[PDB]
Amino acid sequence: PTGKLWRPVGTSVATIDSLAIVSDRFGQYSFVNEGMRETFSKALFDINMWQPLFQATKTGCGPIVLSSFTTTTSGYVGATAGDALDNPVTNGVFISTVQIMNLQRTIAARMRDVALWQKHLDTAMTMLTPDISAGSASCNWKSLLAFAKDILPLDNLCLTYPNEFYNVAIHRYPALKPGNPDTKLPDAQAHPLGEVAGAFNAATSEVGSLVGSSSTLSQAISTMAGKDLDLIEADTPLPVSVFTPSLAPRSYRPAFIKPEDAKWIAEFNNSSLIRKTLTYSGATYTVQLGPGPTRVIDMNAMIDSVLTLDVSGTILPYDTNPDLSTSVPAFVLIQTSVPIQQVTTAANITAITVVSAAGASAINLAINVRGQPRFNMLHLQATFERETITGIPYIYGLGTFLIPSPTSSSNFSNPTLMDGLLTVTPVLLRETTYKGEVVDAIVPATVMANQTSEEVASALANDAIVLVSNHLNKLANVVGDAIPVASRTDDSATSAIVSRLAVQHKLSQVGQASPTPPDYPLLWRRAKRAASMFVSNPSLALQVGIPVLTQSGMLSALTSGVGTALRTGSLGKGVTDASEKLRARQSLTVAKQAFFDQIGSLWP
Amino acid sequence: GNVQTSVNTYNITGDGNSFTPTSDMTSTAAPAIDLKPGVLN
Ligand SMILES: *C(=O)CCCCCCCCCCCCC
Repeated sequence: PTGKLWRPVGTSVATIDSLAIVSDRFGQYSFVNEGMRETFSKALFDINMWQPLFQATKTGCGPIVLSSFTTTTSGYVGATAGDALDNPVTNGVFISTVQIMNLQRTIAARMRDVALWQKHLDTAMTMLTPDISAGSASCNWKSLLAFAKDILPLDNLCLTYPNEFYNVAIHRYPALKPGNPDTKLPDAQAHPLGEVAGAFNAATSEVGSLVGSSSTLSQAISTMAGKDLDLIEADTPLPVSVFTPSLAPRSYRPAFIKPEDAKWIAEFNNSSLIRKTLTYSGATYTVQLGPGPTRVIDMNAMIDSVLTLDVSGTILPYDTNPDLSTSVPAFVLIQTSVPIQQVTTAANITAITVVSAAGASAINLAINVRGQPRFNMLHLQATFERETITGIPYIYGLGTFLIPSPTSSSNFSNPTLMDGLLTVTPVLLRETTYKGEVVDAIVPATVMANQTSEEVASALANDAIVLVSNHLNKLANVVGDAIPVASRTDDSATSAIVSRLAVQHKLSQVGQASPTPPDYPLLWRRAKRAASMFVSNPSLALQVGIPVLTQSGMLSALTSGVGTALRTGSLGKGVTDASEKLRARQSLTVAKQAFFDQIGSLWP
Repeated sequence: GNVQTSVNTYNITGDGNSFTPTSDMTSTAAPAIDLKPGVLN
């Protein structure tokens, strides 16, 4: 049973309506199921432990028995009259609301009390590493004590109550074994209150540490089910939400990104220059679109973000072409009639809006750093919005210069300030971008081995690629973490892949002389580096031309392997290299024993 | 370390005590008590 206890308000006959939460002057009795007593007992148990320090310091008020907050009522206990009717409990143990209040504020008040002392006990305890993980190692008690008698700073609490803290301590450190009163010798065994827990944390030499290897697994299992690593290369529309894209604002360096390497950025590849004009704040400036191609951020295929083009440390040659100086650098949109990459001359450019200029010309924004005047780090920045560009077939964001007077000097300059580190930040997660279009769902499998070397590094913050990369990255840490894809152990991961290579290379051999019986020693090893190359750089699985990894099978395969692989690790997964791991722990205890030996001499 | 006597069953400077870690019993109280909503009830 569970929930609050109910009782037949109509008396005797208890039906699915003659019940009612048995409330009263104390609040409502909620049932205390077996396991929920484990907690409140485990919590109180950790407080009772500090008994010797509560009396010493006259705080506290006696040991806290959980049997002081409960009661022994009886009735039907459920979550609702209907279902509570199927849990007739007699003399169960319930805790009334007003009690659920004290057991709370008591464990809270006492928790402070101890939390404090417990902190002093520690700066003194750990102040001599009472924990080794291979074999033993003593340190003659006299010295030890006479030593901490020093180190411990005058405001601890282990100097005001030595054997009032010691008695608390003995129950937390199975290192300190108190000398028995009637034989005046230790005990071999150490009996700290955490008897079992402390036994099951020792780094057992057979397998690393059960508490470790156990969690590193349940931890990975969490992720595997959580983010949705499963279904990682699913071939079908998936809401961007399914990718929980967060804290995702990637930055670049356009005016370098080739147009074909990333759809969201077209260029004005035209013969001559395209000097246009525009009255901005009265003054008339001339946008240039200089000698080179001047790659500009396209506006369509640009998920309403927060574009913030930073222009700093980048050269600013106002020294040579004086034409450049005087011009306030500024991010400006450019609506063109004919599609760009077909826009020849000025009459082609519909209009030009200065979405964000920089007050003060190019001769105050400068700063000489050895001849080559740089740009005082400043951030121009628009706030592009999907629909503010409705209809408008062609429009481009360009972080240019806005020259107040074009001249012969700036005839080979080309004032694109795009060489600066631009940082787009998708401000509306629901919508992603792929191959130049804005969508609401991705098709994972499509984005695999479909980008090129740099059609990946040139991805646009929160676009399929960047999403089908953030995803693999989780799955990449589950294998990297739990599975042993980094040793000659032909693990579950590199194993799922090997079975694909076989089934694959086996049918490609079917029909024709079949002169080559499948290899296997070579297949195991080829798939080992395939699974390994993945854990290594999760990204690669997106680039066209990557051995194994990019065939449709793998990944879809890998994950579902790694999947079941985590759901069976056992507990002693740590047996892997638990030999050198062990031998390394003995190595430490031998060096730490060496320490105790000095504590033992210096302070005799 | 001044002698106490009864407050607690053990004297610190008491006869034949012994600091001596054993890789076998890693000292530990109770920190990870579960209280999260679903798990506490
Ligand atoms: C008398 O108090 C002399 C000092 C000896 C003990 C003071 C505290 C240092 C040793 C701690 C023992 C309890 C757990 C560390």
